[PDB]
Amino acid sequence: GAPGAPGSQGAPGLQGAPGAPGSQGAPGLQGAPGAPGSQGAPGLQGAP
Amino acid sequence: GAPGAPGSQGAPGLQGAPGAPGSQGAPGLQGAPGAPGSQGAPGLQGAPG
Repeated sequence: GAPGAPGSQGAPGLQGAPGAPGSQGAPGLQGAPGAPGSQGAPGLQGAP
Repeated sequence: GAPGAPGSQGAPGLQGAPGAPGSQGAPGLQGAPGAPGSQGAPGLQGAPG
C-alpha cells in the first residue's frame, strides 16, 4: 500500500435554480391621458 | 534424523486491496436544478382608457 490517494470531488457548483423567466415582458404601463375635448364650432357667430 | 515440519505459510487467497474511496459512503451529489416562481403576477391594471 502507499499511493492510495483518490483526489476526486463530488459535483460542486451546481446549485442554482435554472429557469429564470429571463425577461417576461410585463403587465403594461399606465398610458398617459389626453385632454378629452373635441373639435367643433367655437365660433363667436351664434344663432342666426 | 527426524527433521520436523513447521508447516509453510503463504498467501491466504484474498489479495484484493479494498481501497477504492467509495466505502459505501454515498459520494457527491449531482447538479442542483431549479426553476422560476410567481414572477410578476400583476393584479389590477391601470386601464386609463
